[PDB]
Amino acid sequence: EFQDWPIVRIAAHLPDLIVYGHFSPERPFMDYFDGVLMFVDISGFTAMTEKFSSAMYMDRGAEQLVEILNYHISAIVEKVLIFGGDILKFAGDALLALWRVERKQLKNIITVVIKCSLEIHGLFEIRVKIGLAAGHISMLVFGDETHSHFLVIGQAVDDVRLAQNMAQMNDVILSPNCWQLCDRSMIEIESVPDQRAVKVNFLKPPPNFNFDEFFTKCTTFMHYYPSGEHKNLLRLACTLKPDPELEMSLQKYVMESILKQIDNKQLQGYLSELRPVTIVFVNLMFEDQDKAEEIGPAIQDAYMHITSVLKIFQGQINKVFMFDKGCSFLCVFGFKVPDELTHALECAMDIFDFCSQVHKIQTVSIGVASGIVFCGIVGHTVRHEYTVIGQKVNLAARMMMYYPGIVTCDSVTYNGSNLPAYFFKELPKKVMKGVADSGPLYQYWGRTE
Ligand SMILES: Cc1c(Cc2ccccc2)c(-c2cc(Cl)nc(N)n2)nn1C
Repeated sequence: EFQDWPIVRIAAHLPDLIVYGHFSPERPFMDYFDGVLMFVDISGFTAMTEKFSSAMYMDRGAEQLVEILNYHISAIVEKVLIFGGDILKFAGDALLALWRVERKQLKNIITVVIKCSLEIHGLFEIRVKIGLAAGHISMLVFGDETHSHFLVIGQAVDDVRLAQNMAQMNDVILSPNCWQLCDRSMIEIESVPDQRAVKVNFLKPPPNFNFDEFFTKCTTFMHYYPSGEHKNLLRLACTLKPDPELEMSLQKYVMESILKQIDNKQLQGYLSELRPVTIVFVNLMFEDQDKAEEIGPAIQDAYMHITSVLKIFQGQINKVFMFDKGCSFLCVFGFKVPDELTHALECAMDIFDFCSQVHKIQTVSIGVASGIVFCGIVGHTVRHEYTVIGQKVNLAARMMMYYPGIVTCDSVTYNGSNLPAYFFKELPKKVMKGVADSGPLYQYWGRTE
């Protein structure tokens, strides 16, 4: 069976949530369901990135980095897929996986995901941290007529965010509501100081219990688990056949440079690079009260302006995330123009000005950093995404969190701009979660007072 159709190559970049959805054209589009979430933290990715930028790697740092990274990450992807999970998004530091099922089946599926989680630790006993959560989940699709983006929002997402914070290497942390819905007859835990979540230590099954027949029964509730003649496939998406209408909407989720490579109009090795870029990390904060029904329209309206300003200054959206009531856009400049830095700052300020006027948006924060970052396709053959990794990526992320409400930039961006100093204001250097002295940070003030 021939399976190398463009539509299949596009499907590799997307979860089943998008590939087999049937959304309206409306934007925003919301849907709601229940499932289990898995967040896998990889620690080392960013640290090793600066290692591979050394001259020891003789200008093959990027090629070597993506190779060793994909060696580990595709092993994590395989475990997730064979246990029936759907990988939603990759980022330099992590991936998020989803098991969407009927509410009545969450108890059984949590045991599946916990088992999955421990086999993933088994791969590296180079370490990871895993948080799990279960409950209600909302899906947000937004974009314009040629571009689409998605997010999962809700308690379960925030739950998996908190279980994220506590885990150390080799941990598997269950959110409180995941502990309350799980099969406690089977999961031995230990509590977390000043927390309602729990750490998992062992999965002790009843004597009669046989996981493989149990797992096979759970697949009954997994609409898209490969079976029958397709039991040896990792993804049913490998079996997609040409369908112009479906490919039309799927390609909107994928960056045009990726589509070029999918279309064999570009060297397949052209996208793994250690490249100078400017990262513009835009954070849109909402209040605790705000529910998904009100969030989606604000992000849509923010996104509509963001994309038009980015196209003007020649930037792209690399990744969209959301947690802790903040929706963040990882935007990249380069991958290049002579005065990239000035254009990055002016793009930030414009974004800051318009978005701060969208209502339901309580706060806009934007971090800007510039340097060498790894850019590449990360994941497994059947499930992968273009992704940027590097210390400058983490800096822009921590700046927009530690300096809310303003536009911040780093020392590299500050000196390299063609704008004069008084457009900036040097800031008090705060200590941040994994910052080996930033260097001097600045507020982009603007042209006048
Ligand atoms: C780091 C990362 C995130 C942000 C995130 C971090 C911790 C808990 C929950 C979300 C997402 C993500 C994906 C989707 Cl589809 N929706 C939302 N809301 N977030 N994916 N990845 C790889």
